Amino acid sequence: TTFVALYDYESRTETDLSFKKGERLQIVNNTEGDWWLAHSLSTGQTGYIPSNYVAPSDSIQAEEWYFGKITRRESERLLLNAENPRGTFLVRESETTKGAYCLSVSDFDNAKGLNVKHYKIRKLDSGGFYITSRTQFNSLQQLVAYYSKHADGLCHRLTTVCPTSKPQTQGLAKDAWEIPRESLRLEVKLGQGCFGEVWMGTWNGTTRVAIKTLKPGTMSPEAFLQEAQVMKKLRHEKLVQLYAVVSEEPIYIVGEYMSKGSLLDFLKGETGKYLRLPQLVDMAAQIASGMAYVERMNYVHRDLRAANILVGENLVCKVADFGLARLIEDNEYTARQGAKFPIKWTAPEAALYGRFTIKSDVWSFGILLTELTTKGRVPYPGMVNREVLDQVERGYRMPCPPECPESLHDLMCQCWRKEPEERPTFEYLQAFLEDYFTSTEPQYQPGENL
Ligand SMILES: O=P(O)(O)OP(=O)(O)OC[C@H]1O[C@@H](n2cnc3c(NCc4ccccc4)ncnc32)[C@H](O)[C@@H]1O
Repeated sequence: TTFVALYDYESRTETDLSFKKGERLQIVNNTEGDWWLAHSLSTGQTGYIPSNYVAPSDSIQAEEWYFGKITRRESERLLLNAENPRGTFLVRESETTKGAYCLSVSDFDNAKGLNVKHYKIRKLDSGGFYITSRTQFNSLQQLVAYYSKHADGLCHRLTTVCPTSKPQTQGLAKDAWEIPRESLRLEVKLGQGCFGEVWMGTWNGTTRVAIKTLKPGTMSPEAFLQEAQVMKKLRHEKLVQLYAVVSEEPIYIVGEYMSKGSLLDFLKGETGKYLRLPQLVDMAAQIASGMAYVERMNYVHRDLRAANILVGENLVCKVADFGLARLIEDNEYTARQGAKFPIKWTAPEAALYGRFTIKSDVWSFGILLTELTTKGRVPYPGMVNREVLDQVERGYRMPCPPECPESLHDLMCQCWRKEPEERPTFEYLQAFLEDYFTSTEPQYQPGENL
């Protein structure tokens, strides 16, 4: 019945409970969602703890080299990290077959370079596990530990577990949502948006958080609080998580600190100098993927653009500032006008009829796509805002960009089809981008290579 600490965890409040990886915890009250009241067996202290920080004793989730339900694409992301010596591996669930697992390993080919081989693990009726018929085990752990000593036909011996970062605790603490202003100390100014400022800071003198400040009058607090309610329900691997908020003006928005900055910025300068088509595409698919969930959630971003796409380690992309624009009270902006409204990204029907839907966002993504293929080049190069709606209204569209493959320009076009619902879905854009270069995310090794 005991739980085991997958990671360490510092005490943030007067009411939570610190611990070390490996530390056993009695889950003495599971009657919550993201924070469990627990009691430490070693120390014996009692307090709240972040659920995604533990797993059951003897469970598979207890295993540090088990990644759960991650996509092959994602793990490959992780594994391919340069610092990872050959043989860095992980064990996740196969998506192709329900129940089966997959052992992914980094390898190096003198003639192919670094890469990751995948080996499906089949579990027999018996209950056995095995990659190859001539060697099965009773637990993934016996399998793993085995290949940890002997390669045995695998592309290489499983040297090192795949290193990952402490994950995000949903929220700063239990019930924590509308936190006192004084609990945030703004440290570093990170950017100056049109309606506010964004700072790297600390909540309760322990946590690394990102805070957004909004100039007063910007938006109705009550409305904000209401919208925040909705936002707060959107959890996605490719969406910048929301943590807590300061409702009274100057309203504050406290979320995940993304080191690598805005994808726009990053796209230009040296950061995006050795950026190749294959990497750009990936960023796009990550974005699609995020937008895909907004779509399934039946939500609307209303301000999608490179500038609202943040970067993370391993070239990870997360969508930000979703919603907020719909709360902007600035007159001109409400009328989709003025020097502060991102018109060049706005779908016509949205500029003209304020009809903001997912389909308008698909338009936006289209533009964003060109940003990707042109190192953050402001779109509609030869047009000042004022004449853009006009032009696009009449059917004008940015031609295929320099060095952008036509297929991507055609994607773009599909995103700009005058008819909102002729424009493709994110679920689609996600699939399309996810397999450009003859790689449908399939192909696992056979068995004994030797
Ligand atoms: O809308 P624009 O003007 O592009 O500018 P902002 O609304 O400030 O957002 C993007 C700019 O601010 C910085 N920035 C924004 N967010 C972050 C961030 N974490 C996400 C987050 C922060 C605050 C509240 C919830 C989530 N980590 C690091 N830098 C960030 C960027 O460098 C960019 O210049």
